[PDB]
Amino acid sequence: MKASRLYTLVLVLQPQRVLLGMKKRGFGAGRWNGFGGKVQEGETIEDGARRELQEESGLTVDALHKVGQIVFEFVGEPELMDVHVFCTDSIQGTPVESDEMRPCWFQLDQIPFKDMWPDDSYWFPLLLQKKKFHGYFKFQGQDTILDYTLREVDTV
Ligand SMILES: Nc1[nH]c(=O)nc2c1ncn2[C@H]1C[C@H](O)[C@@H](COP(=O)(O)O)O1
Ligand SMILES: [Mn+2]
Ligand SMILES: [Mn+2]
Ligand SMILES: [Mn+2]
Repeated sequence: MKASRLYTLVLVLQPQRVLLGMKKRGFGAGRWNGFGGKVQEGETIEDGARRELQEESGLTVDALHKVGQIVFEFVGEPELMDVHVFCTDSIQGTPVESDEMRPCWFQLDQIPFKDMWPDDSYWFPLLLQKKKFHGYFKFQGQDTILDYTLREVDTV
């Protein structure tokens, strides 16, 4: 049994495009990803997701909907990353570059999978189909999956 730390991941998914951020520094730098980060003490997971979306993309939203949960394990790290995944189609304002992220829209036939975390190739398609999911991925380093599980669920 391991301990796990809570993180959020937020996808702004519209009918024909999705907003991703190019991670400019830190964990997973150089990859397009959803917006998010560690949940802080006192806030709900959803509100932590809203906070990180605002900080990293400039977008304020009143609500997010939970679409999945993914646990990440890295060789040599005893702590698991428990990532709660949220979506919304409804945004106010324009995305703004932050120190952490450069936001960019992608058409839904141009999802940049080769420049995203490898796990996204497995669970992102479920997100696009408006399905809910639970996943687990064990990584050697940043590039290599050694074991994983992915399951569609009716309730996250
Ligand atoms: N394997 C992975 N696939 C993915 O799509 N996002 C990941 C990830 N591993 C971590 N993340 C996300 C979760 C958080 O939004 C963020 C890690 O927290 P910060 O580096 O503090 O933003 O990266
Ligand atoms: Mn952050
Ligand atoms: Mn943070
Ligand atoms: Mn972050």
